[PDB]
Amino acid sequence: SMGKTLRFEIVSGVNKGYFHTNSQSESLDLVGGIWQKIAKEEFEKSNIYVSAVIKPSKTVYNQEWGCPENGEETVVLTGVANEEFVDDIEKWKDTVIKLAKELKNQMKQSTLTCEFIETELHYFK
Amino acid sequence: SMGKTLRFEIVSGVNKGYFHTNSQSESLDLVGGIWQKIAKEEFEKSNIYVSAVIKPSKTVYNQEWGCPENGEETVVLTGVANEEFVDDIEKWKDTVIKLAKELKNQMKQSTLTCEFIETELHYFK
Amino acid sequence: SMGKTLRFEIVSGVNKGYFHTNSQSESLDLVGGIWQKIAKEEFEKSNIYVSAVIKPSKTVYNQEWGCPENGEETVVLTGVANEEFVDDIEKWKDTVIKLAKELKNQMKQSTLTCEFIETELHYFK
Repeated sequence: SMGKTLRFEIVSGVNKGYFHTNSQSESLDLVGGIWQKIAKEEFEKSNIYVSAVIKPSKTVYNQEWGCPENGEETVVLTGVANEEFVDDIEKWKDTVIKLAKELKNQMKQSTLTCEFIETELHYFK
Repeated sequence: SMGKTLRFEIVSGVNKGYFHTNSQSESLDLVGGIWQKIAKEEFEKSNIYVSAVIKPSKTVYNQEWGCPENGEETVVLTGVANEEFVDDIEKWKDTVIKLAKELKNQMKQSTLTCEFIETELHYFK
Repeated sequence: SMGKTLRFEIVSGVNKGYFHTNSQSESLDLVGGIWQKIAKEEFEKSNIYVSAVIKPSKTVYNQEWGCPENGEETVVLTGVANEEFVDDIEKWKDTVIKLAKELKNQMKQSTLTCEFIETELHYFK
C-alpha cells in the first residue's frame, strides 16, 4: 500500500502542422499511440514499462510569439513509479527521461518539459 | 491565505463493461455522482467533506495486457486539504484513503492509486 | 536540463451566470483569453511572462451547498518556473500570486486556490 516515490509529468505540443490532425481526439490518439509504441520498445530492452495517463489541454502564452488566441493545443502525460513493479527509482527515472526525449523527437517538438515530483503512493489491489 | 498542506490525486478506471457507458461525458457523470454520494456519507459521519476536481483522461499501457490502441478511458480526481476547513491533516488524509477505497469498490476496480503530495496552498476569499 | 524549482496549479470556476457561456469549449476560451491578457500586462511591467496549461474539469462537492448533480464546471491552470527564463523564483512566485488574484477578480470568483509544488524540471531544447 504506502510508499514514498516519484511521479512524472510531461507537457508536449501536438504539431498539427507535421501530422495534419484537426481535432483534439485525433491529437490524443496520435500521442497515445506514439507513447504506447516507445514505452513498449523501451520495455523490451530494460523490462521497465512506463505507463502514462494523458489529458488534452491548451497552453496559453504570448500571442506575439505565435500562440493562437486563447491557447495552443497540447497534451499532458503523467505517471507514477509503483514500487510493486519498480525496483530502482533511478533506473525508472532514467527510463522516463529516455522516453521523454524520444517523445520529443517523435512529436517533432522544438522543446519539451519533463518534471519529477515527490509523492506518497497508496496502491490498492 | 498561505499554508503548507497536502493534495491528493486518485486515478481510476470507469469499468464500461459493468456500467454500460459509451461516452466520456457519461463516465465523468458516473464517477462524479459516485464521489458526490460517498463524500456526503463520509461527511455525515466525520464532518469532513472531501471535494474533488475530476478530469477525463486515457491511460496508455501495454496492448498485450489488454490496453486498447492509444489507451483506456480513465478519470483523475484531485483535491487539497484547506486548513480553513481541515483541522487535522491526518484525519483528512485518513478520510481520503477511506473514500479512495470506497471509490475502488463502487467502481468495481481491480486496482486504484491514491497519491498525496506536499503543497503550499494560497486561498483567496 | 535539470533544475529544482516550483510549479503552480490554480483552480477556478467559470461563472456561467456572469458570462453566459453554455459549453466547456466556450469556458476554456474565456479563461484562456483572460489569462493571455493579464499575463501579457504583467509581463510588460515585470518582464515575467507566466504561461499556463489549462484543462477543463468538474468540481464535485455537496449538492446541499449548490453543487449541480455530478459536479460544477471548473478550469485548472498549471505552470512551471523554468530557470532558463526565471532568474528569481521569489519574483516569479509573487507574479503568479498576482495573476491568481487578478484572475479571481476577472472571473468574478468568490474563492480561488493557488498552490505551489516543489518539482524537478528537465527542459529539453
